[PDB]
Order: sequence, then structure tokens, then C-alpha cells
Amino acid sequence: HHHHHMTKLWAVIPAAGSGSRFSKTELKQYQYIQDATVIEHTVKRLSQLPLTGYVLAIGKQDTFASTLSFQDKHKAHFCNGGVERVHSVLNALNYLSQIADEDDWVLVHDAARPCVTFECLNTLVKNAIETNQSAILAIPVRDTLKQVNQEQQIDKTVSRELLWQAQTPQIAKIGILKKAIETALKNNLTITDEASALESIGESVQVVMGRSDNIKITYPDDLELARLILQSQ
Amino acid sequence: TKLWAVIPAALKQYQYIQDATVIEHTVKRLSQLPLTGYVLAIGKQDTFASTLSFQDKHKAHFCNGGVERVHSVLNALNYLSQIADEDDWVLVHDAARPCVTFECLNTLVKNAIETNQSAILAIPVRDTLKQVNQEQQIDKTVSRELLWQAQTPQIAKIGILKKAIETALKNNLTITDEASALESIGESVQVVMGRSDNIKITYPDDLELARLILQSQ
Repeated sequence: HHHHHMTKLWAVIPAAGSGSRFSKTELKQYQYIQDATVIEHTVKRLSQLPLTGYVLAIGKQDTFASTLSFQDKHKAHFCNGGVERVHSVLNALNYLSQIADEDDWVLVHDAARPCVTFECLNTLVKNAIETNQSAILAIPVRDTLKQVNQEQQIDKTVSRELLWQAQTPQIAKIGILKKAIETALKNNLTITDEASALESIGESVQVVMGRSDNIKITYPDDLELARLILQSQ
Repeated sequence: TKLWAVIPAALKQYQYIQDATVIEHTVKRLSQLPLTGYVLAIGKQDTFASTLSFQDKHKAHFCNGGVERVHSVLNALNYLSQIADEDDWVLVHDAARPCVTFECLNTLVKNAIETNQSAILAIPVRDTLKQVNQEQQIDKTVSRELLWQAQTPQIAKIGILKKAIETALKNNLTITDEASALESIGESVQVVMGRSDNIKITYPDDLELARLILQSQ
């Protein structure tokens, strides 16, 4: 039986790569916004949900994350990440499988998205739990899409009809998502987000409207903009 | 060679970001270029655009907009054709993109002049794309390979872009942006790196985000 009244929520924050403290480029999730790292902000935001626990899948050489003063640290778990994000997610799901029920829900969320709103989190969770189906935050594509060649010239316009930009969190039941990722990897599929793995095994995934301000800190000015967004929230 | 701007404006553009409307912010940002003039294509019943204090008013022009954005642009190009040379450059820019940076504008203009060819600001697609049905269920993931999100300005010579739009419309070709009209007549269009924060204000909450972007810059 997979449809239950009693529900538990878990969060997973996946990293990619070794996370060595001696790399020349700083990881965006460990840059500071005021007095805490981006990932501390992200954990604090997700912790506004009724989480039973959260799992950070961190690089094998990352000795930094476990030392941080996370919100609700008593709910914090740490496991080994993988080469790619999907591998880190699978590791965390294998970890969760031994401390949680397969029919518990897990929210997989980008470490570098600290500005996702509590309202959006609530709607996503509410939607998934009620429909008993997986869901993601996403927003419609608003820009005209162009296919561009190696010489930076436009080849042609590409239709944007019915296209959405996926955001995170992406929420699904632990056992279902773990099986989706295992199967997709075993079929040598290219997996980008959890939804793409669920889609590969015929699981329905519902889109819940995200926000433009649910930015993934990537570019140089994104740190400051995220600071301003968090301050406005 | 002179530089002109066209803003199809026929509404989020009359929404406020602090003490000015979105379109005023956009005009002020574009006005940092050495423009000879800029043209706002407005609705025939629009008396509001006349109650705005636009940066560099002496260079402001107003013409009738059209049904669709491409018609507003074509109208503005026909207007510009009577005050400018056909080989002058025109930047067509969304009224609802007030956060485009001066650096990006300068790079776009420079690229166009050096290559002697049309160009647009654009950024690579970084998010995973989903095809979504009317019931908000995902159908499938769509490859983002070689895909860029077109932004504005989109820059071309007045005569060439006018002809392109004119050719596409007499031939019933689907047109979206200026790049798509130039595509219809085989003109090459180069992409110039834009910015993720060159947002096109679409939803009410985008006004707040645009406010913060302008401040974050």
C-alpha cells in the first residue's frame, strides 16, 4: 500500500564533485550572504517546512559542510556525494531508505537556490501530497528560443509552445524516485533533474508555478541579488 | 552612422518601479547609448505616454503602434525612414526590459558595427526544459542543446530590417522577433551574450524583482 494519511517530509541537497577545500574556484553554495553561507540560508528556508530530516550529499573531500551551524542541526544528515548531481541524489536516497519509509516524501533542492518562497514550498508539498503524485516548481518560458551554431549565428527559431523552465524543489516518494533514478542510469539515459528520471519510467509529474526570483546563484552578481531578495522576504 | 532605438509599446510598461514607470526606466537605460533618437510606438488611444518625463525628451518620438508587435516595429521603421538614412542602425527593444546593462548595450552595438551584420542579446538556456500539457502535467523533457533565450535589443540596419519584416509579412511567414524576420530573408544574425537579469517583466511580482535587479546592479 502506497497511499497513506500519515506523511513525513525529507529534504535532499545534492552536491557534485569532490568539494576539495583546495580548489581554485569557490563553490557558490559556500559563498556568504550576510553572516551565513548560501547553503545555510537554503537549509533554513527549507526547514520552515515540517521536515523530519534533511540530507546533504557532499563531496568526499568536503570537510566544510558538516562543521556549519545549520538551522535545526539535530535534523541534519550527511552522506557521500557522487561525480554528478544525480549520483549524489541516488546516494542520499539510498541513505534515506535505511532511516525512512519508502512512501515518505523527499524534496530534492539546489543548494544554490536559497530564495524559494515558503508559499511556493507549501503549494508544492500540498499539491504532491493531495494528488499523491510527484511535482516540481517551474515557470513558463517567456523568451523566444533560438538554435545557435558554433559560430554564434542563429540557425532558426525554435517553438516555445508549452515549454517550461524547471526549477527546484522536485518532490517525490523516496522509493519511487530511487527506483526511477536506478532504472534511468541502468538504461544509460541522460538525467538532468529528478523529473526527467521519473518521466523515464512513466511516472506522472505535475508542474507547480515557481517564481522568477527563485534564482540559482550562478553568475557574479547573483550573490548580491539573492541578498536583496532574501532581505525583501 | 547614427544609432536609433525603437520601443514597441502598444500594461506592465506603465507600472512603477520606485518613482518612474517601467518604460521610463527602459528609455533612461537605452539613452546612455549615443542615440540620435528613439521612437515609442504607442496605441492610438494612448494619452498616458504624453504625461511622462522621458530621459532626453528632445530625442523622443511617438508613432502609431500596430496590432501585433511586428506591426508596431514596422510602423516605427517607416517613421524612422523619413528622418534617418536606410543604413543607419536601429535597436529594437522590449519596453518591459528595463534592466539591460549599458555594458551589454555597448557590446551589442560594437559587435554589429564590426561584423557589419545584425545581432541580438541572448543567453544560453541553463534550466532543464519541460513540455507541459494543458493539465500542467509534464509530457517530456526537451533538449536545451544549442538553444539560447533571445533577449533585446535586437539591432539591424533600418532598410534591411524593414525589408525583412515587409518580406515576411507579404509572404505569410510566422514572425516573432526582429531576428525571426531577418531569418526569413536569409540575413545572418549573431548572438551577443546578454544577462540572466535582463528580465522581461511579465508577472506582477516581476516589478519587485526588476526593482531589486536595478539596485543589485
